[PDB]
Amino acid sequence: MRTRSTISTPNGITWYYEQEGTGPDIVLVPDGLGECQMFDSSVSQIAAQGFRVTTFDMPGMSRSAKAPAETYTEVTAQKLASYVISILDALDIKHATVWGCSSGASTVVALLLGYPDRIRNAMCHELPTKLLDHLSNTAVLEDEEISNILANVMLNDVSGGSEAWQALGVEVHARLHKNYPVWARGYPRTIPPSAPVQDVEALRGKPLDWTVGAATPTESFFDNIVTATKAGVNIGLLPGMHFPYVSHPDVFAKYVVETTQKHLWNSS
Amino acid sequence: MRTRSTISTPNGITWYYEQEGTGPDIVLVPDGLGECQMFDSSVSQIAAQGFRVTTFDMPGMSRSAKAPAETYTEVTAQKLASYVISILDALDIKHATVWGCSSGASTVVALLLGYPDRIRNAMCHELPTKLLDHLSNTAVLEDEEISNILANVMLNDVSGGSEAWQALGVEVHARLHKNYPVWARGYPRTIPPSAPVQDVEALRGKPLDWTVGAATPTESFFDNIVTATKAGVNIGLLPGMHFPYVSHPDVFAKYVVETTQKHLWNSSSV
Repeated sequence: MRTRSTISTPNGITWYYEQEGTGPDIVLVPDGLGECQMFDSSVSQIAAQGFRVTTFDMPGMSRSAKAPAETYTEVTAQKLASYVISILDALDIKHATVWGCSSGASTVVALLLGYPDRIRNAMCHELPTKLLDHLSNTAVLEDEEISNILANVMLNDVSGGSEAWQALGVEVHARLHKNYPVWARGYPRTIPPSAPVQDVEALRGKPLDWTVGAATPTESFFDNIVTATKAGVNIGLLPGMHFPYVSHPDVFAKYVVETTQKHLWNSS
Repeated sequence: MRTRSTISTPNGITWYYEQEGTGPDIVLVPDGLGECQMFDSSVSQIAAQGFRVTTFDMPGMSRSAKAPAETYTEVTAQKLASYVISILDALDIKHATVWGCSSGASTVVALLLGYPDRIRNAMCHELPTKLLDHLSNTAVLEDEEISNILANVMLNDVSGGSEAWQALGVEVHARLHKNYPVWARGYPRTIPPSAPVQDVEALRGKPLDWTVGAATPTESFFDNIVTATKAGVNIGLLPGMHFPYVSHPDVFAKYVVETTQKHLWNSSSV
């Protein structure tokens, strides 16, 4: 029932993607780690409510690794947005709703502002705007030391539930193990400055629904709550921390459906 | 060089209070637990920058226990504000800056809106606006079960650093042990509805500086960040969670001084 296949784009990226259902399009953009297997559970639930749910591994990560070095080094929100537009052009998704978290959250807002004709609405979760120095300093280390440090960080520190995180399996953690060094060198230094939330007036009136993890420390995404409230954007909380889709997949899947149905109603 | 003494007010409360330094007045209002010994470290540091730092145990708690039942049962922000005004009238503090956290945060905002002539500026930290059911259900239990449950809650859940919290000592935790049942019955059910942050336009333009704990979960005081940003009030972070003055006393003491110095500068009259 679910499609699992590859597709190549003019920019040089051979994407691994998954697709299920028919109806209005919902695109699940992953985090910096770039693993679409985290969405697996919720993809079938969301697609069963009359939607075509698309998702894919991000360039250079896991199954979408066959790409140029440009696509996973010195990565920005605007670069990732252009790469997402390319796969949507390849699969012929002309109008879509977009979910995004971490670097994916920066990407979906860049998609909405940059390509308003193509985005119905966007759902950003925990968009990073600050340069964390302890994440930048890992880039210079050896590959196995980065993977051991960052795998422990995701487990204990930001998963929002270790048990759920573990339950992804050995094959997923094996793919994440290879991604941590690629992410560390490309993402954390260059992503937070490229956040498109500097201009507050650009965000006002846009079909945007912002969320933050309920169990996350307040300092981590305090700026999202301030920026969203100034722009008049809907800001809310989701259970867990950084990966609602992994920790609370049913509550995540319900939020994606209810938000998309609300914006489909407003189109008149 | 620090005064430690007691004083009585017309409303029936015999206050335990502490005072140090000379200069513009800064009043450190405690939390619902009502213990001013938590401020001990920072009081000397804040007073040394040219300020008269005042603080006191709240009615019915710790050393200010001698009071009527009205003052520690069905407690609201507006009641606590009137009790704070009474001790400031007793000590002859006509103009002051006020710090407040928890129920104290609700009190200082009630002080600012209710008595604008008396308050230079207010500093609220983690003002509760929601009714937490797990805190309300402790009120009905026996006194020893409340104290054992709530002392564990403060240590692990909201202290923001166990080592610092524990280091307050046996005498302070002995006074907190007696306060937990008095707090449980009086505060958590009646305090959050009495928050004066319901009217957003009342807060606009006021000399108010709001803070939230950095390590605190986002859901706990998400409403504070939303309400403050709508009102155009300065909203920021302090390290730790609920008790910055206990966990990070140097960073707390610096924030109280820098904020008070900023509002003293703004008093520039033609």
